[PDB]
Amino acid sequence: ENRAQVAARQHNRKIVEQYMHTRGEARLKRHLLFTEDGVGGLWTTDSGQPIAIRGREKLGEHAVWSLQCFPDWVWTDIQIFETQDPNWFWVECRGEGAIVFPGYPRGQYRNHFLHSFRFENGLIKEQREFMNPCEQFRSLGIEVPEVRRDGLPS
Amino acid sequence: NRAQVAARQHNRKIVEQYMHTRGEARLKRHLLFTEDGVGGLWTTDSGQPIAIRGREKLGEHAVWSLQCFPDWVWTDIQIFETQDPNWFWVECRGEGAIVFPGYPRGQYRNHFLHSFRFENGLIKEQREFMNPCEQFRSLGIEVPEVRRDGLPS
Ligand SMILES: CC(C)c1cccc(C(=O)c2c(-c3ccc(O)cc3)sc3cc(O)ccc23)c1
Repeated sequence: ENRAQVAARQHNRKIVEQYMHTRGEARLKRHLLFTEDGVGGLWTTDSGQPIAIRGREKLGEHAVWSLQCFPDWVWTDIQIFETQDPNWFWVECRGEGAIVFPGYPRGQYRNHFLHSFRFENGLIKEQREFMNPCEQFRSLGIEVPEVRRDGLPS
Repeated sequence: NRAQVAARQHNRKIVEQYMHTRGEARLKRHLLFTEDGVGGLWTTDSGQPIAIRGREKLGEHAVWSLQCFPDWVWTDIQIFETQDPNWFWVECRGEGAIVFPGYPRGQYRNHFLHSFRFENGLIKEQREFMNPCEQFRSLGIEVPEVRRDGLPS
């Protein structure tokens, strides 16, 4: 039981590393790090509902859009956290690059990310991205809501 | 290695204590921190953390916290140990009334990630990450809609 958990964690960590270092045209094949039914996407959206991309096929299709709209994206300051679950990892990192959304001026997008990676039989079953949507608003020139702080201790 | 398994199990108990601190006990949650410990919210409208530095300042802030989030509870608490015996992550939900100065009383629910870093068996740094748009909604603040034209479905 202990030897099986150690084996899984060691392999899964390599996948997380590979995912976090996937850039450029290699992003078009990042979906191959997922199970056939694997899920990825963005869990912190302005609507409050995740943008959940379900299945390898849809993940591969999403990658075309991702490379179009974030053409030079890099993850930086990557800190990988193993957990007591050999099939569950967290990653804290930064991300930055151009944001190219039709209808908006080209922007420079920087954000602070937490990634959740859950594994099944050596591949990613569920990837979830958590960031601050306000920094994406900023990158697109969208006015950011403000919480008035006058009444708050400072 | 012995210090490590022991530090981790000790710190896990602190994380459990923190996440289950409710009601008037929130007035003493700051005692779980180092004297110079930091706690705060890392996901805000400014893009910068709003942090409270110092155990005693954290205790003073608890008064405001109990006023503005009077019935707050963390639920669906998932505690993650890591390879660093002094670093924990928690995934959870949180909800309760929100009574924010200058805004109508509301109900606030969010999804949270907490980071806990330990020093000498007390919390040196607590950081919470959530989606600020859900807090905006709870306060009646309009949230803009990002158009992702062509996003595959
Ligand atoms: C002070 C930090 C640690 C904190 C703790 C709990 C809730 C909040 C919070 O809810 C927000 C603000 C705030 C600032 C100073 C205070 O003394 C009390 C609260 S300002 C703000 C702006 C946002 O966009 C989202 C949340 C908050 C902060």
